[PDB]
Amino acid sequence: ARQLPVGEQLPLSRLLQYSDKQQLFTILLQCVEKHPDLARDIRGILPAPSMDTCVETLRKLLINLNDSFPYGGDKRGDYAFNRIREKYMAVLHALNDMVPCYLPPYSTCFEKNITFLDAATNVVHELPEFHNPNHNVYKSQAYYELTGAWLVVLRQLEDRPVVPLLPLEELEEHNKTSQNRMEEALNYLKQLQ
Amino acid sequence: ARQLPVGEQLPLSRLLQYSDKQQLFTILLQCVEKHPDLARDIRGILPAPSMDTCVETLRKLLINLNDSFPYGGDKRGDYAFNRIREKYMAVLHALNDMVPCYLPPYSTCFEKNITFLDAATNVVHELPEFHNPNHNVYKSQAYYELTGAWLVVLRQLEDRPVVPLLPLEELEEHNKTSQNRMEEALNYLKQLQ
Repeated sequence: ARQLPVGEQLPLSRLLQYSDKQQLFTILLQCVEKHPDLARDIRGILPAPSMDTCVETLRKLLINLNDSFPYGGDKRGDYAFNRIREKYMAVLHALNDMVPCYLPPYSTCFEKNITFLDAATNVVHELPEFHNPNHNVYKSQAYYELTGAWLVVLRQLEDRPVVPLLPLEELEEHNKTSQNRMEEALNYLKQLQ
Repeated sequence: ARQLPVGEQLPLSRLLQYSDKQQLFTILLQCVEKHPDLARDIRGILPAPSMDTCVETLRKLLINLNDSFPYGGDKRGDYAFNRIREKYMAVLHALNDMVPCYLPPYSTCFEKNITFLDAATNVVHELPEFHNPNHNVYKSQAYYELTGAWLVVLRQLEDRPVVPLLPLEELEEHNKTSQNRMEEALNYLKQLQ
């Protein structure tokens, strides 16, 4: 005669449609935790962003933060900071993510790694200072970490003879803006001459 | 002295940001395949859509298809069908997904299951007929399958005595519109009187 349908829950796919990017993005990570092997699989079918895309990212982030200050209050008071700590931290995390990507073990492309650090530093110059000294440790800590960053790259051009033309001028403008908390790299850079 | 950073690939999360909804949705499914156990986990933290949300879904689908016909051609010719087969099939799949959800094993809520079938049928009345008979097997096949659907529900009110008030009139308008290819349910429905 005839087959009569048997009810059942709806299919996983149909159920995920009612899940948004953050929702899938979020519930996808939990999967990696349960079955860590997923890391390899995902990394392979998903190509990394272009040096430009990454750079473009930070810009939006900091531009995002720059427009987030109070409607018209002292952008250096604590209050102004309270509203920005969030988009502030966003720009920093992204800084901590992308930088190791262009450093010595993982990236041997000297001329390609320095180029990036240049852009990253410029992003840090743009960070916002505050009246409270407690809110400026982030910008200081940045300058420190980056000085350590350029130092790692510069070292990848040590023994390999012939010392190509180095960004002697770049570090100058960088350190100038950074009020000298990048001297360790500048000397090392010049010392490579 | 000082720790010098060690480069590395960027973190999975940072890499997924450059992945869109379809991209995550798509690469998430592949995960379930490799580790089927994920099905249970996901189903639990993700609540199903409200009877209304599902209904709302189909509407958009068919409205989507209704606006997709050629710029001004015979919406019954083959050409017109070629452009719609896609959004056509979309409305059908969704029909095949959501219906089993409201049937006898999975759903015992008689008054809640029929209510849904009502809306689903109405969605099928709205389907587009064509000059070619080959393109109308989908609408026929629908009417058939749904007749089988109401039949399953109606059976869940069989032995359980007291035969509550049944949608005797609803099936009438339904079958009327469907040009009688739903008689098996209509009789059975009336036979339940």
